Amino acid sequence: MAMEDFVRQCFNPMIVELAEKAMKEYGEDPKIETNKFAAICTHLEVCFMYSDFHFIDERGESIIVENALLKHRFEIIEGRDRIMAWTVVNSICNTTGVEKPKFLPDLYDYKENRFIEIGVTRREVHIYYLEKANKIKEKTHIHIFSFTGEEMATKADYTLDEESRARIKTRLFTIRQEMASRSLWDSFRQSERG
Ligand SMILES: O=C(O)/C(O)=C/C(=O)C1(Cc2ccc(Cl)cc2)CCN(CC2CCCCC2)CC1
Ligand SMILES: [Mn+2]
Ligand SMILES: [Mn+2]
Repeated sequence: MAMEDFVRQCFNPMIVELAEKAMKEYGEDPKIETNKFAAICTHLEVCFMYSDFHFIDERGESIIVENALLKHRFEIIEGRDRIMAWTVVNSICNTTGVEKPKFLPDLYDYKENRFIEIGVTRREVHIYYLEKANKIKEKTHIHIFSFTGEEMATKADYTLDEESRARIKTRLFTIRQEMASRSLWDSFRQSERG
């Protein structure tokens, strides 16, 4: 199996289409930078999984419920074009009064009233965390996940319940096991760069 076919069989076609456009528009070919194609899809998938099933009930408390339900706990900013991402961020700042970040985050959490930056790493978790805290310098909460099961989050506050975190980590565990059984893991593990 080529990594390219792996990606197209592993991820939802919606994630794949978004990832393909992002690479071409930035001048990269998903048929050439295949590990980067798989990394883009993975990060996107985790941002969507992170918002999945989370709403805010009548008490303003966080509920899980698995479109038709309109009180979402997170606004998804990743995946949008920059015009619309900045439009959503401004409207959130306009209406909750949080500070406008200088870099685009991945999500807004309406319960804690903060932006969130998500990282998914195959290197030691401190690394992606540092790369991101360097640029945020910083009301933007950071949460990194790894393919080994470790996480690192600002002030050791993981935002989500244990079960949602275990679902993300299970998904990453499966993605690693299936790449490994096809001899793709080693190359993917080595390709991440700072
Ligand atoms: O690094 C992350 O984990 C992450 O979520 C990054 C981002 O959202 C991008 C912006 C960014 C840049 C710096 C920081 Cl600290 C935070 C966000 C980087 C390139 N992204 C687009 C990317 C798609 C593939 C081709 C190259 C550009 C979008 C904005
Ligand atoms: Mn992002
Ligand atoms: Mn991110």
